[PDB]
Amino acid sequence: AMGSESADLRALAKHLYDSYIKSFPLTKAKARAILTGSPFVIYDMNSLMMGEDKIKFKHITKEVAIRIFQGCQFRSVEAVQEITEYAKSIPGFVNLDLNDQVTLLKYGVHEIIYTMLASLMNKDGVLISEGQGFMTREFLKSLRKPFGDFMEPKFEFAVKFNALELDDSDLAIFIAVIILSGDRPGLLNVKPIEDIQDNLLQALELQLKLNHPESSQLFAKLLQKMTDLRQIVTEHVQLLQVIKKTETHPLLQEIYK
Amino acid sequence: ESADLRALAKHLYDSYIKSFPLTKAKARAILTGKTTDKSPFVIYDMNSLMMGEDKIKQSKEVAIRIFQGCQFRSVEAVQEITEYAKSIPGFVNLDLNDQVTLLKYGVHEIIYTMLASLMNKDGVLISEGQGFMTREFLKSLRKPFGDFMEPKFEFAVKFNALELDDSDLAIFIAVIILSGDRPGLLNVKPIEDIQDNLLQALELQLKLNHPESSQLFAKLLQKMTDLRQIVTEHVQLLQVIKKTETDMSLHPLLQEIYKDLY
Ligand SMILES: CCc1ccc(CCOc2ccc(C[C@@H]3SC(=O)NC3=O)cc2)nc1
Repeated sequence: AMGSESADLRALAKHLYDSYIKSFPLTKAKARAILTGSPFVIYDMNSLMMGEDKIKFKHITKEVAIRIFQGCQFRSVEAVQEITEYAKSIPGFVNLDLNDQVTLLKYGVHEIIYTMLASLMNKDGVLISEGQGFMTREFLKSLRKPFGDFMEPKFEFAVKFNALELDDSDLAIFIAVIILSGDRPGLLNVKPIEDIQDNLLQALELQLKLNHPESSQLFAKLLQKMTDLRQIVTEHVQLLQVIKKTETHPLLQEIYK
Repeated sequence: ESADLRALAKHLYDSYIKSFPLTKAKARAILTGKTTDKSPFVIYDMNSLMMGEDKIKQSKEVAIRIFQGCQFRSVEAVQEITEYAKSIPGFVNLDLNDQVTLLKYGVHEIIYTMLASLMNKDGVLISEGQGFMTREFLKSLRKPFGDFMEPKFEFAVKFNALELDDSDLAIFIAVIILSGDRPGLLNVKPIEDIQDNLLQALELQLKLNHPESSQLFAKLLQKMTDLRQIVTEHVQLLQVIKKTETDMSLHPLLQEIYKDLY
């Protein structure tokens, strides 16, 4: 029995890494290799126009700021399905009450999207179209109000988050901790979700201790980032309030809400 | 790959349960009175219709009010079906125009597939299982509405004879959505490749769940011919209705679906 707890936690961590690799083809490791230095760079309106020829976008059915926002929504819809697939491989998740599964995902996917978005970001821009393109932070910032300000807070979060230097094996456990959050509103069976999250937290803590021995209290630091993810999501939900009440297919509208 | 196809089948069943509150299993339980709950209210004539509208809980003429009730149920189903479609692996990665086309052309085929789950040869469950409207009452409605539901009943009787359950239907409805022959599709092969995988998953599901049912896979695919004819004939009936009725306020969602459809 000596060492068996450790071994079980490392086995869970490896299981989550392996499934994360299957659910998310464009890993942080691959993204960082692209970002450090080939993708087509969109750095202004003109290069965005030629970018449309070099890259086949799937969301084009208008004004440039609106098309970019719709492109981001298309990608987020794809990410919801990748995250839902990944969640099925979190031990315990599929055996939960079906309604609680839906609830956990409804509230979890946005926090996860912005966590994983940081893997594709550096301080100067973001990979798009599976690494085929790179859009500068400055170009996004330049878009007309209120679209100039919709990606900037995500960049702010990502620069700080990426300074933790987490890798894919760390993130796989962290995103599972996020999904198994017992405090989402409307959950029927809270105790089993907390039990699963307890074991995931143990696994995350041991993973960070072994992978980042030089990083004092990285576990605590990473848990604290949950306050900023929740801030980012809340703030982002408010901005989606504006866009639907100041800006402007019926099936298309259905696909997304 | 066997385990991949079983994992696909289980994923679709789960998302089907998440997306469709009134399953065939529940519809069947109500139809045969097997669990708790009080029997549904039976509407078999004009007097029982009048009272059913009082107990079960805005045109004035009866045939139009029933037709509009069917339209409202359809809008609801479209919302459930589109929610389901997003869960089909690969669907949301398609060109967005093709996503819209697949839903435009698939949604009624699925509506009539799942309508069969609420039908027997004598009538159809309505209002979330709180009512049961008889087939003979529906056939009594004035022209051209006495012919509205009858072809759907003819389909349901033949389709229900296949004895599918919800786990079978979840894969079947995904096969319907991922049809590469819809008019106006831009990227056909990505859709066909997905449907190919769904067809492999459906074939294995039928062989495991229905080992004694010879050629059930083929017989189920043959019902796709019958579903297409129900939809195209329903569009025909809509053209007759346009000529026989005064204003028909059609829900805008149905307006877009029907726009330039057959
Ligand atoms: C209380 C009136 C009533 C309530 C629901 C049903 C059962 C539903 O049968 C249906 C029949 C047709 C549809 C398709 C509807 S009707 C139409 O023109 N377009 C549609 O999408 C959808 C459901 N029967 C009678």
